[PDB]
Amino acid sequence: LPTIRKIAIIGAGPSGLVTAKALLAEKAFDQVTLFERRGSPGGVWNYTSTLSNKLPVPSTNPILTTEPIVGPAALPVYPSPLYRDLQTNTPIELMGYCDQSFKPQTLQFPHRHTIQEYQRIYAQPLLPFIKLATDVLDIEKKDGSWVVTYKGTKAGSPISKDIFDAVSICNGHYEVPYIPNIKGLDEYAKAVPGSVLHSSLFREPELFVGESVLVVGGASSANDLVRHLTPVAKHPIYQSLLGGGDIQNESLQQVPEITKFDPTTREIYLKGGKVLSNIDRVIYCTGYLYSVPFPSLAKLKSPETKLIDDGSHVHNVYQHIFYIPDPTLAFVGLALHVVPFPTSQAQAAFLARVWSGRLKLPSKEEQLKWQDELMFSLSGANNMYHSLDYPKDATYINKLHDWCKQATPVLEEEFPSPYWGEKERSIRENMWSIRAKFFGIE
Amino acid sequence: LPTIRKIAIIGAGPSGLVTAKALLAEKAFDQVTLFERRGSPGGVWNYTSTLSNKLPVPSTNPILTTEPIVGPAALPVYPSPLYRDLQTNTPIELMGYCDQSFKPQTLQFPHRHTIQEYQRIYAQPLLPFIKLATDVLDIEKKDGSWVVTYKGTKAGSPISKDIFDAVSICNGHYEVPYIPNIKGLDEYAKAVPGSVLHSSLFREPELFVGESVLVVGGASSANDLVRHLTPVAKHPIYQSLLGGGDIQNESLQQVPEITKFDPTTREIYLKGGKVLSNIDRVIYCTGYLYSVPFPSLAKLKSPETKLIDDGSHVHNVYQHIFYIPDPTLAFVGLALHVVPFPTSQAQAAFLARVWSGRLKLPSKEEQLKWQDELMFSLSGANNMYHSLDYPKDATYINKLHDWCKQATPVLEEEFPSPYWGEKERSIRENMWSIRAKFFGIE
Ligand SMILES: Cc1cc2nc3c(=O)[nH]c(=O)nc-3n(C[C@H](O)[C@H](O)[C@H](O)COP(=O)(O)OP(=O)(O)OC[C@H]3O[C@@H](n4cnc5c(N)ncnc54)[C@H](O)[C@@H]3O)c2cc1C
Ligand SMILES: Cc1cc2nc3c(=O)[nH]c(=O)nc-3n(C[C@H](O)[C@H](O)[C@H](O)COP(=O)(O)OP(=O)(O)OC[C@H]3O[C@@H](n4cnc5c(N)ncnc54)[C@H](O)[C@@H]3O)c2cc1C
Repeated sequence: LPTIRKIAIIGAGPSGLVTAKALLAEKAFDQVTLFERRGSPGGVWNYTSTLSNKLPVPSTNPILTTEPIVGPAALPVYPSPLYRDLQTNTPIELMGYCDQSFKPQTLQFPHRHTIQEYQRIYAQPLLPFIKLATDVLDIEKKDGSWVVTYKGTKAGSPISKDIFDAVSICNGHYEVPYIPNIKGLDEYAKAVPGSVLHSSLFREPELFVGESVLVVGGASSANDLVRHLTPVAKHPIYQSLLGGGDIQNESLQQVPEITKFDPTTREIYLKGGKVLSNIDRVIYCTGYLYSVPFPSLAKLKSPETKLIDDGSHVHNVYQHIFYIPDPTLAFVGLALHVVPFPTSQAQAAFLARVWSGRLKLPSKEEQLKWQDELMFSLSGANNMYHSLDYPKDATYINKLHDWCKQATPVLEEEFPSPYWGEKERSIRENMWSIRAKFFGIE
Repeated sequence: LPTIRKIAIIGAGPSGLVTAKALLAEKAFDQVTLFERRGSPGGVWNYTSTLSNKLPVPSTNPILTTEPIVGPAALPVYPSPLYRDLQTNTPIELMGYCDQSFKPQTLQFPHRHTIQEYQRIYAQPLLPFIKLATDVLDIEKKDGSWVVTYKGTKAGSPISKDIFDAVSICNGHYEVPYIPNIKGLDEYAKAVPGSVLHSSLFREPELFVGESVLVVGGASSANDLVRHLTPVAKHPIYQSLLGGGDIQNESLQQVPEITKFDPTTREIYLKGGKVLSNIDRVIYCTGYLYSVPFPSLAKLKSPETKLIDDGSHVHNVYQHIFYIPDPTLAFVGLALHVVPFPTSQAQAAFLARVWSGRLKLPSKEEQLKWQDELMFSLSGANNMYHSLDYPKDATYINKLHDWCKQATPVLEEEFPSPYWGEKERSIRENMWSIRAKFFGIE
């Protein structure tokens, strides 16, 4: 319904917040409303000593409903995966929006305190636009608009409904855990309640002192955990790498992928015949699954209409933003292997100018071609669908920056579009080396 | 045992941490060990979405054992009373240690994020000196030293014991809630599980939207809550002031003290015959009780030996620091109505020079006189025992600063002693006005 006036935003985290600012800066919408289940904005940057009550083991269903921790004396809490001693893996010269910088004397890879404070400051002017402690239950096109059903968080809230011209989903993709279904893991897990964990549960390393641990995974998250646990867990720390690894020291023993979990002997069978025993904790650092837990959108199975299948990615989203069949439904924040704030802002700026009619999306056929060419380059590896590892992210954010400049008419105040010059791209290229040196590792 | 070499510190919060630095700066002790039940230092500045599991209602026993939240997947969590949107009520020009300042561009009354980050930085060099996730169970003089019994926090830790020459208690006094035993409060509370709260449980104001609330108390904490709840709770907000109050608007109705709680009609009887009904939440902002939960010290009841009686204060502590009968037992952080970090540091510097023999405490008789004169000035109001409201705190911190200068010999590196000049004292005198104007209130 082209002339958009009432927009709904699902999520008040970094993505939803920059989406609101970009949208409001268009001066063309009469209503920009944000919905957030948490009592406060900032998404995951809301550190919680509280852990999830029940970790699905295994977890392969991207529809899984996030169950908050409730009590009679508190507001429902939605645990965040951030741990206590966490520090960014993204430099201050790159992370964060281009129109709000970090106070001087900030560490290059600061503690989450700094980023949580960052979000707080960024979100403040938007509090009157957000409906806090409110869970969006479903989203569907009814008649000529989108009907978003939502129940206020808090025991006894009544289910409510409101129509919108457009809807922007910024619900994040690090909530529903991904733990591959191995042989005998379910049983092994239920046998000893805290024996199997997922990165989303980690908080304080002191829990693992003296314990013999097995970290499964080889991505950044798993390597971080191996380092964090090195000074407390019993030596050596075991790590399961799909293809195995080269590190076999006294403190780190990389081993190949897992074959089976023997519940009766509690032995862990690794490919190649190697067997592990007396493992106090097994920690799955195998990431998450994308999720669109809204019945009206989840039922869509059709190749041309579906959004979610296995949770490896969100399908049918041109440029990772607009739902091809109906571009009044868009997503911001889907990007993988990027610098979240700048990339989400890049998408927001573009999204804003497209929904206010100051920019035109190419034909539906060409959008589908973009998708076709992308799928082909993935070679069956759909979980790389949204991945924009450098230089893809740089090219991408600069591509959106140049499409925005073409917006018309030119507003007196133009919501900024980030752009990565030669100096920025360089830092992004050696980002992990800059990080490694900063923390003295690798 | 004068020549002190091995010192134990109970608590790794602001008080315990500055105590460690001061102690280690004396270069006279062979062992300075800190004990902390939490997995990390910083005391209350460890924000926790987690609330206490069972709020005693009423609460009048200062011996009450703090029960952490346990689970099989996490380290035991000791909930802190800090709420989500909290900002200091102490200016950056005054709070914080004199040898570590706030980064530039910090708000004068910053968010807890800033202070939590502050503590993190301050505590880092002390991590190797702290025994984390370890609860001290008891403290007693055995033979010629102090035997501190402690059990590692974490299911299945074995009870351990270690002897020390001196022990410094910095366990804080904002844990054990104080809720006066009124007529029919226990029953009224147990009838509807979340009907009665204490400030230590507050976290997110959105919980109280639409609810009719009664804040009981008139101190700073209660006024803060009244303001925080004004934009969400049903109007008006009720506040119970011991002597009643002058504000009776549409949003705030101050009423006199509570007489009885009628459990069958759930009506709240206020002195003067006024009666309240349909009160969804009653929130006690009546502070805390001091606590010395160590059997060997709690059993002491004697006028000349006792430490705790009703929890209104810690008795027999000269200058609020040294246990008169045995000055090898000291307390830091007991001060009330002060600026915590500077005041605790002031005491630490003094404590350090007294335990290393570079300063001499006056006779036992004179110490007891100091106490006698203090008790007399309190006029039965023992809960004002440690209160050093300006200008007492200024005079006090400057008094300790001048006694420290007299230490001998002069060390190459002297642990700083804070001093409040004319400029500092002025800010401390109008502290609440400076705060009121900063937040635009009063
Ligand atoms: C362990 C960890 C470490 C990280 N470290 C970094 C780092 O160093 N640097 C970096 O750049 N990024 C880091 N990230 C990435 C992080 O995702 C981003 O910084 C940031 O979270 C971007 O968030 P967003 O708004 O897209 O999503 P964030 O209930 O995920 O999320 C969304 C918000 O929408 C809400 N929401 C979702 N669905 C609903 C619904 N149906 N109803 C109501 N509310 C809903 C959520 O509860 C939340 O408040 C890390 C993340 C993790 C988990
Ligand atoms: C709601 C609130 C707001 C505040 N706002 C401010 C403010 O704006 N400015 C300000 O200056 N102050 C403020 N304060 C005051 C605050 O007390 C101080 O900033 C700071 O906490 C000083 O702490 P400490 O080390 O003396 O105690 P903090 O388990 O209290 O405490 C002690 C530490 O010792 C540990 N411990 C105690 N007993 C044991 C044991 N037996 N075994 C093991 N560990 C033990 C504790 O668990 C903790 O980690 C506020 C406090 C509250 C509760």
